[PDB]
Amino acid sequence: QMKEEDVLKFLAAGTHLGGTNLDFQMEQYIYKRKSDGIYIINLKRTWEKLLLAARAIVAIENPADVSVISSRNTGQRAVLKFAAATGATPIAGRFTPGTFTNQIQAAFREPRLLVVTDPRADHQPLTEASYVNLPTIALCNTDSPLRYVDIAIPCNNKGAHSVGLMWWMLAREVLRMRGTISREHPWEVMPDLYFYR
Repeated sequence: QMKEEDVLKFLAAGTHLGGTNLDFQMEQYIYKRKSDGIYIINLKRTWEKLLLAARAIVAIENPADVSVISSRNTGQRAVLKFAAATGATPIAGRFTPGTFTNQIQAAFREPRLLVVTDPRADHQPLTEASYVNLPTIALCNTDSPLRYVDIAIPCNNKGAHSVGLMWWMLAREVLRMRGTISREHPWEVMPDLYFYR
């Protein structure tokens, strides 16, 4: 159900490229390890989890109640573009500690869903999310900690092209599930708009 053209995009971006270390909860998503020690990510799992994540994001009735995060420069443009495209609320760059935990109101807590670029770099929002029972989604590399991640999308979340492509693909699938764009023909927005230079 993964399309040929998407496989080629993944390949060009190096999305299958993990690192030399493997978190025990990421073992289920890798395919093989090369002699240089690099773990190869199973892209069928990438695709399945992208769809699961898009489904969860689409179930949030007010689009602004999904927050999308990248502290790293690598994912900042991507999260801003994802947010523009889908109506999600971006936090690109610094996340001030207490943004989630310093809360007056018990009622109508927001965000209702958190999506982050890198559980290691974005540990603060993810840890705060666990304190306040905010469900989370993350792009996860082979050595990513999954402690605070509810839905892990296995991928190269280090390389600029792969990070940009992942956010672009998430956006495309969210828009497809909403019926905002065509489920059949290619999307007019190109991945390179999401890439950090």
